[PDB]
Amino acid sequence: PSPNLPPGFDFTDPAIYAERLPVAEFAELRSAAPIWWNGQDPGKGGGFHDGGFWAITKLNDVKEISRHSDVFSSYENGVIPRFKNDIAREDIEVQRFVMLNMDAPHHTRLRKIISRGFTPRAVGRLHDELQERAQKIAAEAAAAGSGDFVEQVSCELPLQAIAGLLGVPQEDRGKLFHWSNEMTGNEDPEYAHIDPKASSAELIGYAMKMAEEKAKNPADDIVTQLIQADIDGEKLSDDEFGFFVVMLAVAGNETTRNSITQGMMAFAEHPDQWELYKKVRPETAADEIVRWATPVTAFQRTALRDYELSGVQIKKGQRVVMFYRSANFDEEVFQDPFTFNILRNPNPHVGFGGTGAHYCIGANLARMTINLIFNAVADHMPDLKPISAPERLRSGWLNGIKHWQVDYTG
Ligand code: HEM
Ligand SMILES: O=S(=O)(Nc1ccc(Cc2ccncc2)cc1)c1ccccc1
Ligand SMILES: [Cl-]
Ligand SMILES: [Cl-]
Repeated sequence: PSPNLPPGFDFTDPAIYAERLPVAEFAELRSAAPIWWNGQDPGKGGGFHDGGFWAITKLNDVKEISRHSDVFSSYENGVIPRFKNDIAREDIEVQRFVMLNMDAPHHTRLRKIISRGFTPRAVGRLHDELQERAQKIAAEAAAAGSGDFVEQVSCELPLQAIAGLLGVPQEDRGKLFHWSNEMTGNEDPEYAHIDPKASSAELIGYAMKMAEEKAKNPADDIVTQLIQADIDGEKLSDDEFGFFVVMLAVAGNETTRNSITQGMMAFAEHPDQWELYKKVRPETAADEIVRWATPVTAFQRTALRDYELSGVQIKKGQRVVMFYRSANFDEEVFQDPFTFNILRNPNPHVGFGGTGAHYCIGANLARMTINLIFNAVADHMPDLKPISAPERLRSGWLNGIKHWQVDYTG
C-alpha cells in the first residue's frame, strides 16, 4: 500500500521546514515505503528538472549509498538537493570546484591534501582558545539577562573555530563571518538579499591573498601544510585553496550553530537530561545533540549506473536523496530513537553523513565546539528558560533556527 502522504508532497519543500520538521511523514515512509519516489512537478524541483528523486529514509540504505561512491555520484548534480526553482544550471555546476561535490580521482587527491589540515593535532591545538572563548561567550550572554540564544550563544564559537583553524587575524574575522553568513538561507525572506555567488567570489580572492602571503611567511596553521608541495609535488593551488576556504566557511558555520541551538531546545524539553548534563557533563551528548538536530536534513547523489538498493531498482541518472533526518531516527538502529538520551553509546547516527569517501572532515571539530559551548552554558546560565518559540529557517535541506529568545536568568 502507498504511504499515507498528501498528494504532491515534496520532502525537500522549503515551506515545510520553515514551520516544522516533517517527522511523521518520514516515519510513514520508513514503515510503508522506505525507498519512495518523490515526484516533482515541472519547475518545482529546486533546480533539478528530472521529474523527482528517490527518498532514502533508512539508515542502512543511507550508509550503503555513502559507501558505494563508485556508483552514487556527488559530482553529477552536486550534493545539495534544493535551490531556488529558477537557479541556472551553471550555478549548480560551479559547485563542482569544491571537494564536497567531487568524485574520484579528483576528490581523492583533494581529500588527501586537505587531511593535512584536519589532523587530530591541528584540531586539538584549538581546544584551549576555543574553551576560553566559549566561557567568555556564555558569560557575556548571561550578563545580558535575556536575549537571542541563536545570536548570543550559538553563532560565535563555530565561526571562531574556522578563523582559528585557518589562521585568520582577529581584524579579519568580521569580514570572514559576514562572507560565511552570506551563503546559506537565500530562500528565507529574512536573507532574501544575500548573494552567495558574490560572497563566494570575494572569499576566493581573499583566500588567494592569504595563500600567496603565507607561502612567503609560513606559520603553524593548516594553510602552510596545504599550499606546500610534498615529495610528489602535491599541494593546493591558490585557487584550490580559495575553493576550500569557501567550503570551510560554509561547512563550519550554520551546521554547528544549529546543533547548539537545537541542542538547547532538546534540553529545554528534557529537563532530566539537562540536570544530568550539568552534573556529569558527558561528551557523548555532542553526538546525541547532532543526532537530534541533524543540521543537514539531506544530501543527494546521482546514480552513475543501474543499482538495486534494498529491492528498489535505481536507474542510471536518477537522483537519490539521503534524508539524514529520517535515518537518524530509524527504529531498526536506535533503541527508542525518539528518546533524547545524552548517554547514547554507541551512537551510529549519520548526522555527519554515512561513512565513506565524503565523511565529514570537521566532525570532531564540531563535537569539540559543541562540547565546549555547552560546558560554558552549564557554567554560566544553568537555569536558562526559553521565553518564546524558535523561528525556523526556510530551507529545503538545512535544518536551521534563525532566532530563539531565551531568559538566561530565571
Ligand atoms: C554539526 C556540525 C556538522 C554537520 C551536521 C556536518 C555535516 C556533514 C555531512 C552530513 C557531510 C556528508 C557529506 C556527504 O557525504 O555528501 C559532511 C561533509 C563535510 N564536512 Fe561537515 N558537518 C558539520 C561540521 C563541519 C565542520 C565544522 C567542518 C569544517 C570546519 C566541516 C567540513 C566538512 C567537509 C569539508 C565535508 C566534505 C568532505 C568530503 O567531501 O570529503 N563539517 N558534513
Ligand atoms: O561549498 S559549496 O559548493 N557546497 C556546500 C558547502 C557546505 C555545505 C554545508 C555543510 C555543512 C557541514 N558539512 C558539510 C557541508 C553544503 C554544500 C556551496 C557554497 C555556497 C553555497 C552553496 C554551496
Ligand atoms: Cl509557502
Ligand atoms: Cl563555489
